[PDB]
Amino acid sequence: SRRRYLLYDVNPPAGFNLRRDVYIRIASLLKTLLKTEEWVLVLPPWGRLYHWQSPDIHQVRIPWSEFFDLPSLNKNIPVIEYEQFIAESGGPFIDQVYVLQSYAEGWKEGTWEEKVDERPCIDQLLYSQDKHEYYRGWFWGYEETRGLNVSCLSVQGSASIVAPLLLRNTSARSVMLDRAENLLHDHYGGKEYWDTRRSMVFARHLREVGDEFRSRHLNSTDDADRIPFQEDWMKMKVKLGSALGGPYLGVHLRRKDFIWGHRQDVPSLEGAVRKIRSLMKTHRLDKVFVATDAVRKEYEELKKLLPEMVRFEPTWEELELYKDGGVAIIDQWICAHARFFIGTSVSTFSFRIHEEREILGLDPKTTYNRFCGDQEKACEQPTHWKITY
Ligand SMILES: C[C@@H]1O[C@H](OP(=O)(O)OP(=O)(O)OC[C@H]2O[C@@H](n3cnc4c(=O)[nH]c(N)nc43)[C@H](O)[C@@H]2O)[C@@H](O)[C@H](O)[C@@H]1O
Ligand SMILES: *[C@@H]1O[C@H](CO)[C@@H](O)[C@H](O)[C@H]1NC(C)=O
Ligand SMILES: [Cl-]
Repeated sequence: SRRRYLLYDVNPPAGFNLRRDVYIRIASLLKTLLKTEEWVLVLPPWGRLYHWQSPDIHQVRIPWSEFFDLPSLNKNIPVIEYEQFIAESGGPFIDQVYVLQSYAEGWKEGTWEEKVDERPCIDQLLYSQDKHEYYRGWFWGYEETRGLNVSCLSVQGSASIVAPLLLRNTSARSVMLDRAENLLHDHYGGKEYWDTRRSMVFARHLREVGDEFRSRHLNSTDDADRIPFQEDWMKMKVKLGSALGGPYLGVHLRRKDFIWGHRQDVPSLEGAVRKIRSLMKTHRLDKVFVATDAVRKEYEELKKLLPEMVRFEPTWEELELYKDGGVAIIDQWICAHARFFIGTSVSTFSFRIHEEREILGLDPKTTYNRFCGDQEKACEQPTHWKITY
């Protein structure tokens, strides 16, 4: 009716945890759009073109309902699930699809300017026309989706750089931004940002599972970890470093990249196990929870070196249920609540955890921490980004 719809997709290789960063980026834009007209973000169904990236078992068209808490998300910006977008608008039709791309001419130095232009497609377009002239595409796996018009947009700055073009230069009821990761954060550590990031609260069902785990195998519960909780994410502001954590060390070992001949910033199993023990003994920690994507061969090895290790291993049913990002989220949630945490270099999984601990109020010194390559000389820890309420 009175309102315009915003949709987006990201490059196919993008991970679950990155797609989450991009959502914040789009939020940033929408907010800016809402200052002028009536808009609503349409949540892109989870599940991915390269379906062999995820084990799952071929899981697709998953609604955000399964991962986050929608009412929570909505307190930040007006947001709706895709299946409902089809409900509201007549069919699964999109008026305009813009594919985002860099600038053909690239840039010399000095040439940095925020800007966006209609441009010829740098890369071969993936949308094909049907016998009816509609544009068929991947469309988050929704096979019947048809788009009305497709163009490319060269683009440079933050996400909101796009807003005017959408407001003035187009009439479309619904607009989709493909290759959205091309867009940058408006102002990253910003207060606008943190609003969005805090808005994404895990699906209740998921946290309950992690809380189950913490209570059972970790001797950890919210009260004993000195972390008061509040359902309304807005009503929860926390003096920094008040939250204690569970009597356990949280660790996230990101290993499936390693088939790379060499990477300076990831540790050997022995080398990492040494850090673990050093940490356990230092902070007087009893148990250690591990979130890891490791191969069975490597996990068996870890379990040898670290019998005291605890891991969350989902049953088939459990995974078919919570999907990949569901288990992913559980794994994160648990790490977030550990008294002290160490993650893997430049792993956007670990990044999300940093963000969670920073929301719970855990002292930063126990948050931003990373395993070092056995021989890597300059080993720079992750940057502390403080919440702004
Ligand atoms: C190298 C590139 O890195 C890019 O992200 P990259 O920084 O790895 O960082 P992540 O986004 O963590 O990539 C690992 C992905 O696999 C799953 N994953 C990784 N670690 C864990 C874990 O400990 N537990 C669970 N449940 N799941 C895990 C999760 O879905 C996560 O998004 C990727 O998007 C590209 O596909 C590519 O792989
Ligand atoms: C959009 O409209 C404005 C104002 O009418 C015009 O000046 C500008 O050239 C248009 N921009 C694009 C990218 O078409
Ligand atoms: Cl995904």
